[PDB]
Amino acid sequence: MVSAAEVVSAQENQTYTYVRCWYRTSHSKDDAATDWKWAKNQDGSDFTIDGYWWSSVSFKNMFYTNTSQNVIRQRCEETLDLANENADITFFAADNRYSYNHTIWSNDAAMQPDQINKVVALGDSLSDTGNIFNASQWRFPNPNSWFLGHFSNGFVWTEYVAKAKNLPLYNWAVGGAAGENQYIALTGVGEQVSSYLTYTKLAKNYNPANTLFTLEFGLNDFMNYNRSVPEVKADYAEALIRLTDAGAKNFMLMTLPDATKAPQFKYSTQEEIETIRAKVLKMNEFIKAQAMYYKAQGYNIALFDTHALFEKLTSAPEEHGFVNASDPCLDINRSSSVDYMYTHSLRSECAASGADKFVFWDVTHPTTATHRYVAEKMLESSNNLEEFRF
Ligand SMILES: CC/C=C\C/C=C\C/C=C\C/C=C\C/C=C\C/C=C\CCC(=O)O
Repeated sequence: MVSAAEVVSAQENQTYTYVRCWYRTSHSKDDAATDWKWAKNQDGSDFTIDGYWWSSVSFKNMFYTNTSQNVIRQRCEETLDLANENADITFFAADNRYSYNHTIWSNDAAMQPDQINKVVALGDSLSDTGNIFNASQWRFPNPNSWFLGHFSNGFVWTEYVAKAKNLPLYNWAVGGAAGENQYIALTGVGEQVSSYLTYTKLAKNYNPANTLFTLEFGLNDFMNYNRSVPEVKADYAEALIRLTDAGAKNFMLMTLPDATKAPQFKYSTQEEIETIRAKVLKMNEFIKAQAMYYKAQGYNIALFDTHALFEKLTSAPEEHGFVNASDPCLDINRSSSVDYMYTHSLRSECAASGADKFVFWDVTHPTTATHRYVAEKMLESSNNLEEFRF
């Protein structure tokens, strides 16, 4: 994807950069608003990281450093000095106030034990941690009502999984239900796989066998692009073929929840609902066949039935720690992509119960309590990832 000559030239172009530490301003997960501060050292001087920059034709610049994610995290926690359990700290590389949020890749050591040491996420808005946020010039999704480019009031399921295992998370996921395709073109799983393959050729001592891959895709295609079941099946199979041929060995796979149970479908016709629900059911049977196909070949596959979990969550939310599974927490009573540009109050029922008792944050996307509940159910069912080496 990148020539040997291009790789050394980029890696030898050594420099330094600063770290932007982001945090939730409120102690409540009902308030999505965030702010940032520059990372500092305990003596009060600016915290810098050494390394090199690289971007493909896409021009999403990634900073590659030898400094670990744990060290950078610790610097942010110490700089911010918040006694907020909901601070939900995230960090990025940035030369100054004009710079956007660049992901920092912590390069592995040549001496690497045979165990997972990072999570790589592919998919849609159910996994996106901010890939549309820089392109939108930090205006979409509106950072007062959506948590720093996450289509939720906080962390998504991949972030809870990565945190539970104390691993860094590198995100290639990006959705379409919110009109994301008006800000970045190349959002298909195929383009995400190509991007991942391109950026990891610039990483040092990269062993794909030590990556835990998460993949969830198909709802964007069925809901927003009216794609046929065979073409989504073919893309899903192609992503796994491409990844396994590129040394991937560890996967967290999942069935698609019935998206028609989301609040936005209150405004859809029954014919539209029945078409989407039926496509989800055939895709789920193919996802199970694919998980079994790779499992039979000796790959480490964890398959979670999110569909069956979601059916239980919506039929009896009271049994799963929720009061409402039908309505958004935000006071959004239509399905209009322009609503992602504005600040919204919480509807009375959600203001009263708190966002952690609502399944949905907006008309499409689940709350961070739902994301954590899924992440915890995934970790339990796979016995804190029993077939994976940590
Ligand atoms: C594939 C699901 C696996 C993990 C994601 C974690 C939690 C999801 C939990 C419950 C289901 C919630 C909502 C279903 C409704 C809509 C999905 C939303 C967006 C997908 C399409 C897009 O981003 O364009």
